[PDB]
Amino acid sequence: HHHHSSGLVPRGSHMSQPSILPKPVSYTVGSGQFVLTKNASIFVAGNNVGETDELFNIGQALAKKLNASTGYTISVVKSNQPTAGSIYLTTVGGNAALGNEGYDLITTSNQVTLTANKPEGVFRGNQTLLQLLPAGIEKNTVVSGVQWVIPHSNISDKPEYEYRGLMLDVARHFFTVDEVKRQIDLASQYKINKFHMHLSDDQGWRIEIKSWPDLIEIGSKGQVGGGPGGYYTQEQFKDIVSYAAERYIEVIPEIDMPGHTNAALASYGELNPDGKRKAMRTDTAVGYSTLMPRAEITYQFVEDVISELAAISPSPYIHLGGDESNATSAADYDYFFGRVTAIANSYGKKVVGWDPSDTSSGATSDSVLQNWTCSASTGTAAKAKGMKVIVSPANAYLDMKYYSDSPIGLQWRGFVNTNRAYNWDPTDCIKGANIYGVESTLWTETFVTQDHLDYMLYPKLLSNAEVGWTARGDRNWDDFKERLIEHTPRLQNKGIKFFADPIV
Ligand SMILES: CC(=O)N[C@H]1CN[C@H](CO)[C@@H](O)[C@@H]1O
Repeated sequence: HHHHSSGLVPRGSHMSQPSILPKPVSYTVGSGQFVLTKNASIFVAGNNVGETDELFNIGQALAKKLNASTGYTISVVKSNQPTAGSIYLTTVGGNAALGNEGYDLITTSNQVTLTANKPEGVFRGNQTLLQLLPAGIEKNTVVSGVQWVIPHSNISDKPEYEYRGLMLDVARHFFTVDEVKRQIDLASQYKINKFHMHLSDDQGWRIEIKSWPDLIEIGSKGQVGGGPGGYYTQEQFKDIVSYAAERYIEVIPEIDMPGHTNAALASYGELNPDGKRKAMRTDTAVGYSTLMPRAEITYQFVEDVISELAAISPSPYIHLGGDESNATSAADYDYFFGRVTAIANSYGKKVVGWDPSDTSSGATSDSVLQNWTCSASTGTAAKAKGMKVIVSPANAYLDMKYYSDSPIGLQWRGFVNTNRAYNWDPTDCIKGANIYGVESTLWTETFVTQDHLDYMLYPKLLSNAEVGWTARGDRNWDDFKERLIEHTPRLQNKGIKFFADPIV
């Protein structure tokens, strides 16, 4: 048999017809079609009144999206007696084998029925439902001249990995609450279920800490390239968490330590050996900053930050970073990371950290390794300790240029086009581990505007999203590429300023 890899498309990027991404476990089409009309209602029914109330909220979220493009005023009804022309969302009789996020979605001429085990699975299934309707449905304004049809069809679905995440770096360049909510919303449509906020680095500190107010008054006032920076108040952070929760997305906040800490060091002189504030940094250098690993003030600082952040962050996890601590000795790093893990645990939070944080003698089997290095030896400690691993290989570093000539992006992991972002498996990155899942990382050294974020995340994130959701055996670039071409109008309709990748 003959095989080949993909080259660029001759003559440039290519960028009744559902466009489901990520690819579901099964999808069949039959004769006939459902028509969504102005008289449609969404019916919801759970196993008890509390569950029905949760489904009702999901129902309203769906109604809002459908109403924006159809111009209809679809409303939601708590009833298990859907009428012809209805969408029906239920958790009664879910197939347990599909787990918390899985669902069946069956469309007949008279009814759309989504059957899940949990409300979460109804929400994920609703992302597929939107992709079954014609392109145009994802517009934010009313679309005329499109019949709102869904083919008779049968879908069953569940994720391969539990953790399918996106990290946004808001330290290198700041992004507004609205901008962050938008990226969370867009990602949710592709079944991304985790959002990691990189809230602090050398160039800025982005979260209000009431006990150390100069973290904002001094530490938030810049970014890479000398823009004004910005920050989130605790109320704003809680708002982001709530917005994510409506999409069944867990928010994991990161305070990077002991490295990548210049903004803290520029805010409080007492965090430095000479007692003087560091000058703020607006360059892109890394590795030079460190907290004082053998001073008690360091641990008081970390405890105050963790106390305040834990109080406003419902996720059981806090990310404490641990990358590029090149101004911290191996011995001091081991000690520091163990000490801060104990603090986090005392506030009821489990610790996530970048490699090599798993090597800390203070780690527990409840700590999580975010494996970014993905070398043969990375996560040896994590594996021995039974720690879950989140993988972020080069293929998930979405801030890499698509190509040599990309106008934005970095290139220290090489180039990552839409094909490279697809053609990998988490088991490539680390062997013999408990792989919790995947996280796409969008560092922002070179991204200033929302358009920059869109360009780099779309279509790259779609590739990563499918790697997290769809089983390896059902992933195939030639298949995905053609599906992505079909999906393009939907990206346009969402107002995503995507890159028309010439490999698609
Ligand atoms: C975990 C991680 O990726 N840390 C840094 C790696 N080096 C990159 C280029 O300097 C930085 O963007 C990341 O912050």
